[PDB]
Amino acid sequence: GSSGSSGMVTPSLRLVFVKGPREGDALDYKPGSTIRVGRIVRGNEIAIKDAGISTKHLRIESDSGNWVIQDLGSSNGTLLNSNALDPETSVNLGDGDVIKLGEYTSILVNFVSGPSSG
Repeated sequence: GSSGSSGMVTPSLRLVFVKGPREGDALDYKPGSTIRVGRIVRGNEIAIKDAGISTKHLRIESDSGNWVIQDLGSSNGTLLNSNALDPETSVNLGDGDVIKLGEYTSILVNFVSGPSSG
């Protein structure tokens, strides 16, 4: 069964589409949930039809109690705020991190901690 409360220290990953074809969209996921961002929905948490994005562009994952991004050697390269990510390198996501992938697709990283305010 198991039915309690439990206190999470990992903030939810909220990908806000600041730019791209989805510009104006936003998603939310739980901590420890890999978010494979690609072009085709097929086997992917998020799919963007910006062309610049490939089926298996990159994948998003967490590390224990943090968020990290990894560029699956995409055909172009991923940008973070103002730095090109690497395939053989993993960076830790933050609060207000802009992910510029594809051609003109930007994703904002927002850490949602707690129930929707209101």
